[PDB]
Amino acid sequence: DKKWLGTPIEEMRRMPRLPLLRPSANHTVTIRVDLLRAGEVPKPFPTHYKDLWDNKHVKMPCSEQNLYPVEDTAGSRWELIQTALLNKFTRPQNLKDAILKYNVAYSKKWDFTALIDFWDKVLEEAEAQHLYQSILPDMVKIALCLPNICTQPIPLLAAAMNHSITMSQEQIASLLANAFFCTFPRRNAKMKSEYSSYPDINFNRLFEGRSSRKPEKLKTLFCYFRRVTAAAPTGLVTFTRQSLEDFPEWERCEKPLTRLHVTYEGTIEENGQGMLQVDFANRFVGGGVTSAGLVQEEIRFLINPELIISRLFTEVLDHNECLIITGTEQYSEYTGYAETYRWSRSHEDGSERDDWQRRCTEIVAIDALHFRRYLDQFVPEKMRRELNKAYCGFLRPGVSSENLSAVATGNWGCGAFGGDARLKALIQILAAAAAERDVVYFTFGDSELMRDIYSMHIFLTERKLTVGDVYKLLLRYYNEECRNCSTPGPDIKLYPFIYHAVESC
Ligand SMILES: Cn1c(=O)c2cc(S(O)(O)NC3(C)CC3)ccc2n(Cc2ccccc2)c1=O
Repeated sequence: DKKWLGTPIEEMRRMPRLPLLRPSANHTVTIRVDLLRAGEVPKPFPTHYKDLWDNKHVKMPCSEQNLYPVEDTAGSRWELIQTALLNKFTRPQNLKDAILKYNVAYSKKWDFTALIDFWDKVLEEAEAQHLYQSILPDMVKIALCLPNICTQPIPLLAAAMNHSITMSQEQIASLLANAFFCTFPRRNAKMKSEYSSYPDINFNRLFEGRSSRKPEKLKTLFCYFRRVTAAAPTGLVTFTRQSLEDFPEWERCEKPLTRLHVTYEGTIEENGQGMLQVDFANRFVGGGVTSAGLVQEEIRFLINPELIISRLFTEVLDHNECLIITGTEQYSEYTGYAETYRWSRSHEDGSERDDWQRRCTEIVAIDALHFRRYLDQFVPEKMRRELNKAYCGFLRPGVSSENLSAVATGNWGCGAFGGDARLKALIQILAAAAAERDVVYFTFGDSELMRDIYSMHIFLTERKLTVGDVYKLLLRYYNEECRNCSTPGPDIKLYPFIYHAVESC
């Protein structure tokens, strides 16, 4: 009853040399490299706050251009924020009233039910006592410190750009304390066109309704804010936007298949340590992390909070793009999934740091397609799309095959998205092969799926079929079993078709 199949996970390339970290035309470094030292909290670069208020950068809450209308007169919104947050919250309403002081237009649109219910109905007296007395004051302190922490203008990783932003974990915490307190200007109204192609950053939507899940999301987030406020994080984090111009001619790809480890046990974060961990992403990175959504992406964004900050500068992902986040830390341990997600305990991430003091953790955000009808996923353009999506996230332009760790993946785009597990598994296997990387596949309790993926991989490997040879079989399946197939389910399935087409040849 073998719990895993293929190449042993111990033989799979696990990570971690690095070229000198320096700013460049396509790389933003917001800290002092010369002073970057292990165990030492990074010093921000520049020394004095530098402001930018343009269509190309983040509009900081502390900017001198961040103003609000007054009865005449244009007051400073950052002064309002300070005056608002420097009061003693001793009841949930105190915090609601503080957020709404500098967010007037939303005083009747923003619901604070989940925030009230967590403080008054979920938390115990002593727990709530630790909230209004210790965590929250300490959160306000790191938020208000923003001009001293984030001195350099942060660029927006806009669509088409191949750019990276290396910044300290301390800088990310000051930034996320501002998102909790809903301080980022020009990211609130659903009718603006300035940030409509960007995901929600301010945490307002986390405070609405009566979902049993929001207290759990809040417990997760407060565990993070408690950690970072208690002890300043010492490491760094890199956010790369990778856009590809030239994609492979799939039908004529001579590359063979790589190695595979396939299991119905384990997780991406635990068993995929030192591997390229795949995030089953939403085109707007992080999905509904700051609202109702609570699946694969949201859970990760909750357990690894420095992922939430990508939402501040990552423009909606177009088909040829992916987001690579390196150096994020895990602050929480969890139980369950979706409607049964529970915050377990505090986790102490024991990962090593690289020459750029980044935790040896690499995550790729790759968005899958949302199939309107189930048969649409076998349509050539749509299989070519997913293959280009995965290839992008897997490809490392300018890196040697031997120095690339395995891909830790699973059922990507399968739930409310409708993806065929068996097709997606082949697309990922073909993407990884084209980008010379082995595959570590988690089937999440599905024992059957694991046997099926293993068998297909072994069948293709032995009969020695190329990426082109396999891709041509997927084009045959659409033609023979989908092109004029009216019924919602085709007569014959994909893997039986693959065994048939090859054996009979
Ligand atoms: C669809 N689906 C997943 O995609 C899944 C993915 C992960 S993970 O990507 O390893 N880890 C996380 C959520 C990134 C941090 C962990 C649990 C998962 N589960 C729950 C489950 C696991 C085992 C048996 C029964 C249910 C699930 O249903």
